[PDB]
Amino acid sequence: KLPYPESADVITANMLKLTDLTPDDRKRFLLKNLVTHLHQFVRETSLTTQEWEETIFFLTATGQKCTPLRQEFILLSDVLGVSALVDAINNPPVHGGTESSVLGPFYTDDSPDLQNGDSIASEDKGDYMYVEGRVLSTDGTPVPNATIETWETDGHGFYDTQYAVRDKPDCRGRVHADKDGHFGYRAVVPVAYPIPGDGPVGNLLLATGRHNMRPNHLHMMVEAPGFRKLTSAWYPEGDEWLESDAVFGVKKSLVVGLSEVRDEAEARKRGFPKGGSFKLLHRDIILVPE
Amino acid sequence: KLPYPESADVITANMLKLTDLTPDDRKRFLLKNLVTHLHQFVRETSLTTQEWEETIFFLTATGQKCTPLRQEFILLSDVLGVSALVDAINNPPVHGGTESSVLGPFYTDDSPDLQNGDSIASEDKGDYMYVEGRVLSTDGTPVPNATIETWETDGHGFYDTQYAVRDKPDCRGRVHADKDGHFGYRAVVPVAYPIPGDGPVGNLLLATGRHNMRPNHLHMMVEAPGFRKLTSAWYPEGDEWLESDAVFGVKKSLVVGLSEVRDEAEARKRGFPKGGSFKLLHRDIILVPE
Ligand SMILES: CCCCCCCCCCCCCCCCCCCC(=O)O[C@H](COC(=O)CCCCCCCCCCCCCC)COP(=O)(O)OCCN
Ligand SMILES: CCCCCCCCCCCCCCCCCCCC(=O)O[C@H](COC(=O)CCCCCCCCCCCCCC)COP(=O)(O)OCCN
Ligand SMILES: [Fe+3]
Ligand SMILES: [Fe+3]
Repeated sequence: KLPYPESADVITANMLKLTDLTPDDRKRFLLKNLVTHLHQFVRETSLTTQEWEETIFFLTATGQKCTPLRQEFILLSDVLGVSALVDAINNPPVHGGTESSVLGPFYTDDSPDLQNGDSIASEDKGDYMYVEGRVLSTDGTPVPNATIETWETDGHGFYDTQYAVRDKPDCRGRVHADKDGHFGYRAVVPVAYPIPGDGPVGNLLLATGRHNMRPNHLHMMVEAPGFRKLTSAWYPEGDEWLESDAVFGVKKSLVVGLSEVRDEAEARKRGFPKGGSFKLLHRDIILVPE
Repeated sequence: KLPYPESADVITANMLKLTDLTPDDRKRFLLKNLVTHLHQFVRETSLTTQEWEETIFFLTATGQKCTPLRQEFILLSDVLGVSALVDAINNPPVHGGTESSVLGPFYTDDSPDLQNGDSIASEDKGDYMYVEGRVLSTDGTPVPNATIETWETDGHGFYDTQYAVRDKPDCRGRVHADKDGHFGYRAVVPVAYPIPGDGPVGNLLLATGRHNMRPNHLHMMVEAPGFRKLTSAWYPEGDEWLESDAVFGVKKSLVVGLSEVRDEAEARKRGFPKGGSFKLLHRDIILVPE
């Protein structure tokens, strides 16, 4: 069969020939493209032995930084624009549906199940925010059996997993919308968010002259039987980082207003225990039938 | 700063513009080439959300499989031909030295320091082999203060790094050559080597219809003051896998003969405890001046 891999040209030709053995058509195509690009990158850059070693070390450290609650490989994808590119290709603003946005590294399915009026945030975790809307079809009809996975930074600038003690989740939950599609829950106003700088991605951003900021945002991931899954986020207006999100997640249609309500009776009705005032985020979620 | 990342074209243009912030000129060039290739790969393949997820999972698992005894990221580089391509670019044969070959995943930082006539292998680790030669410059000058880091599979087809109990290293050592460049040590005859399939790389080889075999080989990593470090391997002739090395390491100039020697006096002189026959591998190492 194949000649000894004596030269760069032969190494590439041999590896490309071996792609033929991949049985699955799609995986074969992906592998052909991967080899082509990997080999071109190495040849075009004349990657040094030391640069290769450093790359091995970085990728290893990236994987080793990952836990069930912090995905450093997602974060790497995010800061290099891969995550946003995949999102744009896969979820084109195609029907009248709420637009898609990046997941990011801090999603977990270890979040509490909640009914409407419950809170995703413990007390003393930031300025009160109430989030509400209806889950609707593009035809305007209510969507039953919808669940909203939602998560955010606390008002102090940290996701729950970035603290040393996590005895329970915080500033996240799985909210079950009602039969008429209505959802409503307590939360806190999210703050401009500095991406964690204590792993390989932080080092990459420093070495490449990048800031590490995301604008304020609230993740919204919605599923319902009969509808396409939406992964998205709302971005409160007026944040100085909206036009320079480090992970390219902001879209104009996902920028939202917050309205302040200073009515102690209303705050208590909504379940806020320390009363006073809250900011209101009212926005429907529009899903596309499957 | 930049327009909202609303489309795939804008995402890529924004990321490429941000590469300009990288201060180091070489790192800037590498990042720009990396972004270009990553983005092109995603667009050319229309990579799906699920395929992205699966890739994140694979890369994470690969990093988490890595230890001081097993470099799964090196193995991944190896099976995709990247390692061999880097080897060829960085040690072009025109310089006149011994050719490079793949490091592989089983180099360790704990090999014993040894002197000429010592063994890298405990008893009952395979058939006896003696390795010898002289370290020379391309210009002919003998090289003082050279060390030969050498490692190989045991005669059952496993590196010490694969053992559940590894109280000491085995079938590896750092042999200090003499002032005149001469080295000599006892070893075992290397056997055809099956790459362990219990990590991500094994799954990748299965999914892509590949075998997991390397021909018999003895790693040789030679360092000396005033010379370029050589990372190479000798490949005994006659092995059925030489023509289909899974990691593209074999080069005709690195294929060696082994002499069968039945000479009891010589066997004892060379330090073989049981005497009897041994295979002799005699090959000089030619290093390139800095
Ligand atoms: C098939 C499509 C593409 C194929 C062709 C391209 C692939 C080649 C693979 C990468 C090869 C070299 C990468 C170029 C490095 C440029 C980085 C310049 C800045 C710099 O040196 O930063 C340091 C090293 O970072 C680094 O070494 C960062 C490495 C980044 C690799 C990212 C690979 C893509 C993965 C992203 C996720 C995508 C998954 C879904 C596709 C930061 O570190 P330090 O030196 O300060 O500290 C020590 C480690 N902690
Ligand atoms: C440095 C760049 C880092 C990111 C890569 C840039 C481009 C992104 C590529 C994404 C798409 C992958 C393209 C090929 C398709 C996969 C191969 C087909 C076979 C297949 O699906 O294999 C499964 C998944 O493998 C896989 O998912 C294999 C992914 C391999 C990508 C590695 C690229 C880096 C090469 C290493 C070089 C080191 C740095 C030096 C420059 C085997 O797995 P399974 O399905 O059994 O279960 C795995 C969980 N364990
Ligand atoms: Fe977030
Ligand atoms: Fe080996």
